Amino acid sequence: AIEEGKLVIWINGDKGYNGLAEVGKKFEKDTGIKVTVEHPDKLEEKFPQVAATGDGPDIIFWAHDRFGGYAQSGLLAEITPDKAFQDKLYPFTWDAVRYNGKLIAYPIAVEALSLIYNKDLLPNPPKTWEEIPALDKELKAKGKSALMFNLQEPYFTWPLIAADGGYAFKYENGKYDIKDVGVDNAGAKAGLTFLVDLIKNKHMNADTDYSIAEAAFNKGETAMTINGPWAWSNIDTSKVNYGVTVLPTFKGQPSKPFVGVLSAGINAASPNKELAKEFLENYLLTDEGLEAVNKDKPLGAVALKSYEEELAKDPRIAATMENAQKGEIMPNIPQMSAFWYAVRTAVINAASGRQTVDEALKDAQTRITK
Ligand SMILES: O=C[C@H](O)[C@@H](O)[C@H](O[C@H]1O[C@H](CO)[C@@H](O[C@H]2O[C@H](CO)[C@@H](O)[C@H](O)[C@H]2O)[C@H](O)[C@H]1O)[C@H](O)CO
Repeated sequence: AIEEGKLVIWINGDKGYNGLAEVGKKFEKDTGIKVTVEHPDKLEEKFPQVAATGDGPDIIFWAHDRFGGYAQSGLLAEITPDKAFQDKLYPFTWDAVRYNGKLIAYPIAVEALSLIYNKDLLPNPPKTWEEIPALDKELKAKGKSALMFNLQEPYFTWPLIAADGGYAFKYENGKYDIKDVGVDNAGAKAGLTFLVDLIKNKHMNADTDYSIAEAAFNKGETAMTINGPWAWSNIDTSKVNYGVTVLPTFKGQPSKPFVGVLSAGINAASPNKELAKEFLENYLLTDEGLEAVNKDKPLGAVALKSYEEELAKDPRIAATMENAQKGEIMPNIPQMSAFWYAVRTAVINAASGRQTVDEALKDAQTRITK
């Protein structure tokens, strides 16, 4: 319940939290504030729980998509970036953390899923989704696999679902229409259908999750996987000669990944607000600060223009920018949690066989717009 001296930070496990701790030091030994960093479980679901009682971390990291609900629940502080600072970050990243005009977080990095392939097995990576089933038929005969990604989190299948048409919330004259949802239109159904078909034709397993797929690929068992910049660290460690490129098209439409902006929001019940502003504005959001977290686990494209300039040389980041470009930037409205819940079940249910695509996506549309 508060700290009055020190900064407690919270950031997901697949993020470079040990590097964040690095930055905490250069900030402590420079000012004298002891910065503790944590990677609790389901922090996105727990931060609001604790922050309600007036506890939790001083700073919480998470993709902007959850920040509108937090802001609504009154758990976040309005940040004070002057006209000068904001100039350092891309204007569209500031739009990501803007809840009703107000700014409720500092954009850290822009994330987008990309197609990671095994250069030795697949020197010529598939360009259409449609050519994957025949590709797996050939590979299955070599003991190998064509593709494997986490089906347990909708974020991973959304690119295919959005490709020929699906969408979360329609953007109208200035706002997102919470009643106009596209989880059950013709394109949403086609996309998921194609995925259900892959499974039914045994070119994929409906149980695959993050662990399983990171293993299949890093061990050299599957020719491809779909993951984020944060996944490159464990791959470099395996040494697998991989490539990061544009996701496959579907029905000729590029895959459309939901774009996330890693962000640092200040707890509303924190007494160290000025510290958080200082830590984030002058230490983290520097070239050195971000570079300290990127060395641990890649952030992907960063909000900081000065550091992104040094990062866009990397083809993995070039590929990240191209997929983000072809995808839509996520909404931050409180409804995004209802959306993700509903769509998670639909995809999970549809994949196992518990519901038909039609039944799944229909139930989601109903739950979401209820
Ligand atoms: O801010 C960073 C995230 O917390 C990140 O460290 C985690 O990993 C990534 O993968 C997530 C999905 O596994 C993305 O979550 C997004 O989608 C899910 C539904 O699939 C939704 O619940 C989240 O609100 C939404 O952000 C992350 O954006 C991405 O960074 C994340 O903690 C893992 O759940």
